Amino acid sequence: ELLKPRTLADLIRILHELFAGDEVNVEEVQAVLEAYESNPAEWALYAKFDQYRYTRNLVDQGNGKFNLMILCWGEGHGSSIHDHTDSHCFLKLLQGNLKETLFDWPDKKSNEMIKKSERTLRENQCAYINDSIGLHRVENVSHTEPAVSLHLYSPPFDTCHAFDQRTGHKNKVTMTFHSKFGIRTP
Ligand SMILES: [Fe+2]
Repeated sequence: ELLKPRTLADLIRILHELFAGDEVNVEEVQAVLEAYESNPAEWALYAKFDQYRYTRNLVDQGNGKFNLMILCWGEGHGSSIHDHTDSHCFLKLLQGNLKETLFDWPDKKSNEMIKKSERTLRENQCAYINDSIGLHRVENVSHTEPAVSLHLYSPPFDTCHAFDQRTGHKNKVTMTFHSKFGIRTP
């Protein structure tokens, strides 16, 4: 029984119930994420920006079944083209807008990675990706508005690949947390 999360804390409680088992019902998780109405006071603690690039701020470690984190995107900040390491990845906008660009897995031949589609993720919308859907890049293309997103990855992963758009070549990146539980972790 999926009820509307009343608050971020309530959402987290619900997520622990939805991830109690071994499998993930993606549509239900996505629906619950979407139904949480972003309330900036509830996540201000986690929304720690860096001037030069987006930051990843751990909110909840789940049952070890998932990482829940908040990403803070300054104007013009964006990600690499990346995969998600055999995990589910949900992305819900808490503030602002992000452009998500989808790419196919490259062939072995060095070739330009051509976008296969793009879309604009708007406040409160929840997107979903996994390796079977493809790779993506996420960008805050705004010149005037920071964006903040809530990401849930299951299982948790701390490495992924970045892909060079000119060639499809990939390199392994270790992801770091800017903060954990509201505490800056330099
Ligand atoms: Fe991603």
